[PDB]
Amino acid sequence: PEWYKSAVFYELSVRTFQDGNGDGKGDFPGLTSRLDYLKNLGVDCLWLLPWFPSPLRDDGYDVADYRGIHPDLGTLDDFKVFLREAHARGLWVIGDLVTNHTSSDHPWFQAARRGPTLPDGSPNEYHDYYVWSDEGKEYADTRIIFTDTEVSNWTLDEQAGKYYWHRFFASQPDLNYDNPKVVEELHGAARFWLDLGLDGFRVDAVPYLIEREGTSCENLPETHEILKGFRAMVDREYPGRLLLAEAAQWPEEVVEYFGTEAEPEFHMCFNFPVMPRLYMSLKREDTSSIREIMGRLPKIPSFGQWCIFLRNHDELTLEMVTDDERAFMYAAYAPDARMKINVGIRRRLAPLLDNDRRRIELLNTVLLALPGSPVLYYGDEIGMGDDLGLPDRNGVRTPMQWNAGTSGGFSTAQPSDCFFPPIQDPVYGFGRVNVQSQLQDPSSLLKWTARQLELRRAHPAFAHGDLTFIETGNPAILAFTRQYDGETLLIVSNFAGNAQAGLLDLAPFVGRAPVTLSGASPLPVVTGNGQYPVVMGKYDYYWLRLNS
Amino acid sequence: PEWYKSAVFYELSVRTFQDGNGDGKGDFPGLTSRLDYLKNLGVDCLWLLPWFPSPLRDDGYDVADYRGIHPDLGTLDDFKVFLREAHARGLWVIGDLVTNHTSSDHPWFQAARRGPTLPDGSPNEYHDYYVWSDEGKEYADTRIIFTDTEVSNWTLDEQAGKYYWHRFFASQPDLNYDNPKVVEELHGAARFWLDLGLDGFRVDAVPYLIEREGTSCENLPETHEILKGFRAMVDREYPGRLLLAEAAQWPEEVVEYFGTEAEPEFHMCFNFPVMPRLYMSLKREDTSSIREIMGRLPKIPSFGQWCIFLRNHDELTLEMVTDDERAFMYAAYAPDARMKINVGIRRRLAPLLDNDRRRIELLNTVLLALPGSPVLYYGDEIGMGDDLGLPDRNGVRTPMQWNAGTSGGFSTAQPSDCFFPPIQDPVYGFGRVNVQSQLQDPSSLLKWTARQLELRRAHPAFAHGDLTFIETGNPAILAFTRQYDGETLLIVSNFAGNAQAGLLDLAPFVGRAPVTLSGASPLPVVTGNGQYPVVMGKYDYYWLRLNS
Ligand SMILES: [Ca+2]
Ligand SMILES: [Ca+2]
Ligand SMILES: [Mg+2]
Ligand SMILES: [Mg+2]
Repeated sequence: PEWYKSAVFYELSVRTFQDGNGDGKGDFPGLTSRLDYLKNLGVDCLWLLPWFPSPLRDDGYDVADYRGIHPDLGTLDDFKVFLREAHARGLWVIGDLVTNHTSSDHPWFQAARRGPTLPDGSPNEYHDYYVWSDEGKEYADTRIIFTDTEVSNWTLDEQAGKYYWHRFFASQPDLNYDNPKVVEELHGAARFWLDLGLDGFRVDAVPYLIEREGTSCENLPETHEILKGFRAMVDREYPGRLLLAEAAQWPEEVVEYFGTEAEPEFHMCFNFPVMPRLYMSLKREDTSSIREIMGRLPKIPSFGQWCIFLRNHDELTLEMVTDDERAFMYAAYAPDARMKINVGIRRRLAPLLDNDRRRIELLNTVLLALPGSPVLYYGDEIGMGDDLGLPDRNGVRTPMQWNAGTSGGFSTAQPSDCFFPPIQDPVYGFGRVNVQSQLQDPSSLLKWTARQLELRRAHPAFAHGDLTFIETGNPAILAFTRQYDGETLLIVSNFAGNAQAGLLDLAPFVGRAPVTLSGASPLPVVTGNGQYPVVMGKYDYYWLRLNS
Repeated sequence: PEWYKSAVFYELSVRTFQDGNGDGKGDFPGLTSRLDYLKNLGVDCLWLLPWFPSPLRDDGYDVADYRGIHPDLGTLDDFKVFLREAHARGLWVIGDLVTNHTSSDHPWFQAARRGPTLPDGSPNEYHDYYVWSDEGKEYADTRIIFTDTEVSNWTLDEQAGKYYWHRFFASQPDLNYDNPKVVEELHGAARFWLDLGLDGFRVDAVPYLIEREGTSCENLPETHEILKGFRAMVDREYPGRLLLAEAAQWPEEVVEYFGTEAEPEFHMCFNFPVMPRLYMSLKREDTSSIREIMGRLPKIPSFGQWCIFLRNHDELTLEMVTDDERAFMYAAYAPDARMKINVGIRRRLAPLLDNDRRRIELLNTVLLALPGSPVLYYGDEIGMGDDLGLPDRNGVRTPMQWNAGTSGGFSTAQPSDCFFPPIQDPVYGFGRVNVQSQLQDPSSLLKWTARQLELRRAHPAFAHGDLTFIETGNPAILAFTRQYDGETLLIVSNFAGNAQAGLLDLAPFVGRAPVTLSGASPLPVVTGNGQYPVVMGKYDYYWLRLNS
């Protein structure tokens, strides 16, 4: 199978991982100096947030130059050294390709805003790189994504005297994919990095490329067409590289981003649909929403693999759940107003779960056991918290906590000189939560996570198996099998905070002998009608093999 | 009904708990400021280590004055205010009555060593307070308790020109209980504290009062007779006060220390027999030793209550297990030979259990679920570590860790000026393990402990019920009922580190449903032959009641 199917991904922000030069900003030399940590954790692929020059109004997702390294992060040479060192350790690396929009500081937009013709009457070739309007009335009733900042998807530019489209901040003007030149520019950006040996891209905001009058301006066939263009380019010119889509949409919309066997699109898509139902099922002590949303996911192509995740650098998005699920989620996971942003919840995993290690482990087990390749958000493996005093979504992007020394080991500069301040509170601060402590503590979360990955790695059915949900007679207990190449796994998870009984329907496995993956402790052989009783402790996870 | 049967005890050392004035030494005004913490935790009775003037060669168990407060700890006025403040909050307080021996700095012994006659020719009345010998040849083949330090139970006093007896350090000369004045002096010392309102005593080293030639000089009938005299004195003069015995002896010798209905002795005795079997069963993944040692304990009198404990200010003693068991325990729990002392292991609870919170909870639940009144060792409720850099047993006696401030909040004195240095290592240090963190952390060990005590408190069967072991079909799974006043609890505990299947013998409860004590979730009703299948995750504890 393709490499990305067997990978474990790790998401990090270079500016926030390791400062290698004392200026309070993370950088590539710093990242390079920490690759053994990632190697030894059990990670195979690093996904780096945007590393491009940018005034950072959306933390680098406002790109000013696609073919450069932001000066905070070092130089292109540093980037090539990093990539060489990552590759030498068996780490693949993917970048973040921001296709839908650029910074307003990008030279193209600086050019475009002069208007349709240059001062001397000549056509301004860059004007058409962006999406302009006389009165900002096209595409009405299309949704606003950054609901807490933007009141419209059109903003008046003072210099051009016309409106320009933007699905995100006003400082992120949308690119005009009806202009063939724009398409070519982004194929070119992609080539630049793939020519350096980058293993692929996470592609940002894929559903919003094309706008059409009388549509939602999301998931349009025309957008898919373009994305297939990217795939074909990579298949012809860079065989084996990964395209991974950020498509935060309903199940049936998301699965379209894989394309077809005849017309391939992405290799991978994040499982956005399952992610909120994990947190919901935990609070409701009822896992039906997980089965229901997985059941709405169509079959994907041969080459396709889901990318499973718990959290990421953004808020926990609630955009694609119902109004009642959303309200439930806010009540359960955002009791203070400042915890919410833009139709979502800007908190880290450990805080979301009351720092309850039994729950954190539970959800990580499900992360690793569902069909796909999992992605860890940096620092969740040590139980980092958040800083909701920081604006926007920056409170989940505080510096990695390496040790208890100056600024959590992130930098030799003092905390208050760090790009974002390293967490110091009594619960989650680097005094208490840091890699070094957890390397010495035999029972740490760091250790637990590396061990759980090693356990996953010893059973390829987690990465490659099919999935079948098993009836349990108790909504609190989730059970499924993963089968691949002669091994059947049975995964049984209790989402309730107290002990629970179930009656598993193991009819198809009469005469099979369940044993724990860890140590092969035997459970009773399945007999009779195969209705198999279980009890589980609070937040328990049973990882089993059904010997044939 | 008697208060001590319903109490949760907490063992602490005043010198090591809270320093109020900043000299590096814990004191009474300091302890007084922390009474709300102990109350809120769910503690009812404080047992304080010896608070008496002493040169501290055995950390205060070498008493130089039975009727004062050691200057380190404040004044007798401080003690009274402390006692008033504890009672004001509905706490009980017991002290540590050191009956077997005094410090060699005690004036009695300073007098005694001058010999039978004073310089004025008069007889020396203090000489017979201690146990003298011309050649130290009596009582040979008595066990030496401090095996790592002492070569003999006799030591030649150079002034007296004679040998004196000591079961502990040579600086702890044994008192002569065949002298009736000695008995009266210790009745008087007891009176002194009981008249101030002290609620009782923990009585130190009770098996060793009387020596007799041709015996082991432990547990002799004459020693029990003396102890019965303390009980009579208390029952007549101070009804309701507690006498708790430290007798580290085999089951049938320990039970002797309760006395009988007709001839009462101690109200409570520490359950030394079960303590080492908890740890051994965890590492063996086999609980049969717990059932065997509990089964070997005779019924105790009506007024009697066991005091159950996991650890204390001493080493985990292995003196009263078999050679095979001892070798097993050393291998499992003393990987470094420095961790051994006096036929036991000088480590704290959390380190012993590899800081595994799942195991720490399991053993704590077992401690709370077995018959008796539990005693918690200060700092175990936050997961304190140990410091083997300190001599003797002092490595488990480091200052309590309140916050991440100056010396873990124990003192404004620097760590190196504290009586014992606060732990500062990366795993257990005060930056990582402290009260204030755990008060803010919704899922801390501290909160967990408070909540589990609350749960225990809501079910009087734990404090007062009978006990009946239940067949499980799996030695890893321990199961028992506790029955009292119309309620039957069912407590099931997995001592293995992976999932285990069981088949519980619940034939006596066909037609009843087990339900969780926590959150009232019912489990399937018992039916048919009452053989009840369970599965348990690693180190799970199921606290259930059996409904009608
Ligand atoms: Ca667009
Ligand atoms: Ca004696
Ligand atoms: Mg830097
Ligand atoms: Mg002091």
